[PDB]
Amino acid sequence: PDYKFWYTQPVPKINDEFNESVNEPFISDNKVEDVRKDEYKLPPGYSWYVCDVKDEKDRSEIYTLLTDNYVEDDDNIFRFNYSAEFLLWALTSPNYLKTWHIGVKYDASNKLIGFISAIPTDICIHKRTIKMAEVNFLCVHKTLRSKRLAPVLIKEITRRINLENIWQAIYTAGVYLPKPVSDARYYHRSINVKKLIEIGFSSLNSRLTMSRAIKLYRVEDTLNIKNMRLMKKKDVEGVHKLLGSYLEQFNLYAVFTKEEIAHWFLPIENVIYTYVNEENGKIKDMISFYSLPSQILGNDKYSTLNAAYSFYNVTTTATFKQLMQDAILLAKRNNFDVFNALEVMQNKSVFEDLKFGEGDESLKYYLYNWKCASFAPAHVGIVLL
Ligand SMILES: C#CCCCCCCCCCCCC(=O)SCCNC(=O)CCNC(=O)[C@H](O)C(C)(C)COP(=O)(O)OP(=O)(O)OC[C@H]1O[C@@H](n2cnc3c(N)ncnc32)[C@H](O)[C@@H]1OP(=O)(O)O
Ligand SMILES: Cc1nn(C)c(C)c1NS(=O)(=O)c1c(Cl)cc(-c2ccnc(N3CCNCC3)c2)cc1Cl
Ligand SMILES: [Cl-]
Repeated sequence: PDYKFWYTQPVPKINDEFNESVNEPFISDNKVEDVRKDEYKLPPGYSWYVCDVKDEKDRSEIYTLLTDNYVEDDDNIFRFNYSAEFLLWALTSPNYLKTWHIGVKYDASNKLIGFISAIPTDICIHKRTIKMAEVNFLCVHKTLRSKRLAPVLIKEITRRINLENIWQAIYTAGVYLPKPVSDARYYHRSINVKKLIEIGFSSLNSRLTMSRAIKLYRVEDTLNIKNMRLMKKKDVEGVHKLLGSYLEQFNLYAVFTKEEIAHWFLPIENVIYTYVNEENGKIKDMISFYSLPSQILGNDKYSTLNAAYSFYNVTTTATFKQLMQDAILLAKRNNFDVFNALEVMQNKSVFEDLKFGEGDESLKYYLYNWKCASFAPAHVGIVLL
C-alpha cells in the first residue's frame, strides 16, 4: 500500500523500528497559537455538526449511524451494535469535550453520515506519562466509502485536539496502518454453545457432537472467590489503589484518577460490569467486563450476539486463572453468549485452560506523533472500547 494520507502524518513509516531507549514525539515544540482556526473543508453539500451525546436525540443519531455503518468482521457476518447508553458512557469520561464529538451531516436530508470522537486521557508509554486524546468511533456511511472522507475527519479532530495543547493520541483499529506499537489477537470463550453453533460463530464435527460441545463449555455456578460482588460507590478508592498499582508494570497504560475509576468501573446495566472482593474494608481482587453486542446480519432466528469483553482484572488472593474463571461465570450469570478477551496483560496465560478459542483477527494499538519501540501485547495494559 502507498499510505498517501498516513505518510503525511507524524507516525512511523511501515519499515521504521526504534530502540527501546527511544521514547519521544516525532514533532516537538508545537504551538497552540499556530494551529489552524478554520474547519477542514468538506465536499459540497456536507457540513460539520457538533454532537451533544448527553442529548437523547443527538445520541440516537450517532447510535443509528454506527448500528448501520460501523465495524464488521472480515466476512460481513457481524456488525458492532454499541448501545446508546454505552455511547454515553464511552464519550463522557472526566474532562470530555463536547466539541471533540464531531459529526458530518448531509445538508439536504439533515442526516448524520459521518462521525469521529476523542476523549482526553493520561497515557503512560514506556514510563513517560503524556496527556493524549483517545480517538474512537470513526465511521463513514456505507454509501460514501472510499471518497477520502476519513482523512478529513482525522485532520479535523487532530486540529481540535491540538487547540487544547495536546499533540499525541492513542487509537486502535483492526486495519494495519503505519505503524502499530503492539498487536493483540482476540480470543473467544463460548458460553451459549448452541446459539454460537446456530449462527456459525462456532463449529461441530463428527467427534464434537452438539451434546459434547455443550458439555465441553459447561461451567459450575459457584465462584472461586466467594465474596465477589458488584462494585459500589464506596469501592472507588480501593479499586483505584488496586488497579493503579497493578497497571504500572506495563509498557502502555492509562493513568486513572479516582474520578476516572468511578466513571469507568461503577456498574451500569447492559454497559459495564465490575465486581470486587472486599476483605477488611480493602479491595483485594476485581473483575470487569463491558457489554458490546454484535448484530447478526441476515440470520433468521437471531438478531443479536450478546458478548462480554474482558476489561480490567486483578487478583491478589487467587490465581489469575481462578479469577478469569469467575469472570466467565459472572458473564454467564448476566446472560452473555460469549466472553471475549485480547492477549494483553496476563490474559494469554489462561486461554488454553479456560477453553478460549483463537479468533481470526487482531487489534492493533497505535500512537500518533510518538516514536518508541514496539512490544509484545503482554506488555499492553490498556483496553479501549
Ligand atoms: C494529536 C491528536 C491526533 C488525533 C488523531 C489520531 C489518529 C486517529 C486515526 C483514526 C483512528 C480511528 C479508530 C477507530 O475508530 S477504528 C474503527 C474504524 N471504523 C470502522 O471500521 C467502521 C467501518 N468503516 C468505516 O466507517 C470506513 O471504512 C472508515 C474507517 C471511516 C474509513 O473510510 P473509507 O471511506 O473506507 O476510506 P476513505 O475515507 O477513502 O479514507 C482512506 C484513508 O483512510 C485510512 N483509514 C482507513 N481506515 C482507517 C481507520 N480505521 N483508522 C485510521 N485510518 C484509516 C486509509 O488507510 C486511507 O489512508 P491512506 O491512503 O492509506 O494513507
Ligand atoms: C464476533 C464479532 N463481531 N464483530 C462485529 C466482529 C468484527 C467480530 N469478530 S472479532 O471478535 O474477531 C473482531 C472484533 Cl471483536 C473487533 C474487531 C475490530 C475491528 C476494528 N476496530 C475495532 N475497534 C475496537 C476498539 N476501538 C476501535 C475499534 C475492533 C475486529 C474483529 Cl475481526
Ligand atoms: Cl457462588
